[PDB]
Amino acid sequence: AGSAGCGQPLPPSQNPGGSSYGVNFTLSAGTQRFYRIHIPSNYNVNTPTPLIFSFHGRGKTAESQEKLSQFSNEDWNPDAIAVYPQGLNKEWQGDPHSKDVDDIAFTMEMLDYFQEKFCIDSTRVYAAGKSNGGGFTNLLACDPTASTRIAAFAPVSGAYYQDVSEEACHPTTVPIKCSPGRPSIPILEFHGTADKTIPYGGGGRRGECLPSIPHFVREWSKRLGYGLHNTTKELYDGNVQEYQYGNGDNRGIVTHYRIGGLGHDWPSVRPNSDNPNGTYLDATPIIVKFFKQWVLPGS
Ligand SMILES: *[C@@H]1O[C@H](CO)[C@@H](O)[C@H](O)[C@H]1NC(C)=O
Ligand SMILES: *[C@@H]1O[C@H](CO)[C@@H](O)[C@H](O)[C@H]1NC(C)=O
Ligand SMILES: *[C@@H]1O[C@H](CO)[C@@H](O)[C@H](O)[C@H]1NC(C)=O
Ligand SMILES: [K+]
Repeated sequence: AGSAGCGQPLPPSQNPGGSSYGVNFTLSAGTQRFYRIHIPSNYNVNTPTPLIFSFHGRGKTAESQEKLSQFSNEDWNPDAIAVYPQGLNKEWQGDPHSKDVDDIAFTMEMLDYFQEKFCIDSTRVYAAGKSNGGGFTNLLACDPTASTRIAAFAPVSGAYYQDVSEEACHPTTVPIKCSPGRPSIPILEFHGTADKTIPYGGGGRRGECLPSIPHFVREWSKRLGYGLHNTTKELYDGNVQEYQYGNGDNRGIVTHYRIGGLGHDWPSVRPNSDNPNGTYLDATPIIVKFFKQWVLPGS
């Protein structure tokens, strides 16, 4: 359904296309937050419009995450409003350093604002993120309320920190704290095998515990009721494996791209702020296609 903002003109300072706008936004409980919003050039106030949240890595900004993730590039994302929120202290809820910052409330209040002021398709609200932002994407998927409002989730090199000491950290078996509020949560996860910051194999980090990425992906396939069975595809001369979980009916509802030799990088063929060399594929068009595949079901 199109939101309450359908028929409302854009804020007086905004018009479609061009550069993203920086906006200060004060949450109900009084914390002033910040986001950048990119309005697609084809925006129409009467047309229910999809929306993508894109969350930066630790130590990064909304501005750098816009350039990194390319959701404002209309060659790759012609139709969706792109929103780049700023994390307090350049980090997100879920990081070992983040204390009593409710970024889930920030995201839910932002979405309520966008529904009020824009023509939002509430069946096509999405979240993606790099590293700490990818961890935060997973926390939205794992939140009883946020999981029912956001259609699909694309953590890239995400940091799924569990409150377990390095010494007690068993990355293949560590419980992953998660309470999705509906079945069939769509998860698209990209990870490099040579990631030193958020290792593919997980393990102790900064005093806490990261799961292995296969464990992360398997717990998503399992908790949604689809067991451990995958299909595998070889891509780019076998340098990339694509794993798709689900049955014949929902094949891919959980998908993982394993990128051989890739470090802690948003995948791009061209150089980006993360990686000067480029890799085999662009993650962003795959994410946009995944979002298109998986809308929020009625009820
Ligand atoms: C947002 O709020 C901060 C804090 O007062 C201010 O310095 C900044 O210029 C404001 N930015 C915008 C875009 O309104
Ligand atoms: C997919 O299944 C095969 C066994 O069929 C397994 O060896 C592989 O590790 C699985 N992929 C992931 C990401 O767990
Ligand atoms: C990028 O490629 C260069 C060679 O052109 C290589 O020496 C370097 O280690 C690569 N990776 C990074 C992260 O700079
Ligand atoms: K390259």
